[PDB]
Amino acid sequence: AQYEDGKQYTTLEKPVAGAPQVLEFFSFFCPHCYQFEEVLHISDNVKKKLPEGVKMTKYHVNFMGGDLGKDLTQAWAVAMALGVEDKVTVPLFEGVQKTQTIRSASDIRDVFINAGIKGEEYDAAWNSFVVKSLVAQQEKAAADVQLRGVPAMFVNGKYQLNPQGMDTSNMDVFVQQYADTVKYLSEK
Repeated sequence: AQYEDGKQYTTLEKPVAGAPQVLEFFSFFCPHCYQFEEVLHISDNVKKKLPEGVKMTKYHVNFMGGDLGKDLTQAWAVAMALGVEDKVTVPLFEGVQKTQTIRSASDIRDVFINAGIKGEEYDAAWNSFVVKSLVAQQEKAAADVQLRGVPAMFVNGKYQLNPQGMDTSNMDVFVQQYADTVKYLSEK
């Protein structure tokens, strides 16, 4: 077939029931994740080819970057709670991987302040139980699928994208293959 298990995707031998339709995991410490956001814009190109009524979820993981890794997962929960993902994603990536200006929870916080989230609003969210459950959700979702590497995308809790098995001579062609694969898996 043109789309083969083991080639553009793999199948979870333990499917996850009730999983989000399209579920992406990343880390601000993850070098390919940086590429996926800044250069390839994977999330955006997938969403452009996804059907109607299919929701997109993106979660941070703890297993890279020790204590700061966990701070970032909590910060990502704040971003989701306040709906400011699109305002903080790039500066967080660049602060961790490019400029090396993110070394502490306070430095993460600076990114939100500079993006225009008010200090009181960030701190309140940071300490909120709404954010605590959002952190729990991120951890559970990763735990549900044995996650030990990022970037990772899962479709309907059944299929895991396998970018290794796609052409990468051309960045644009790679992205369309990835996106077209998500859409194929989505219509499975």
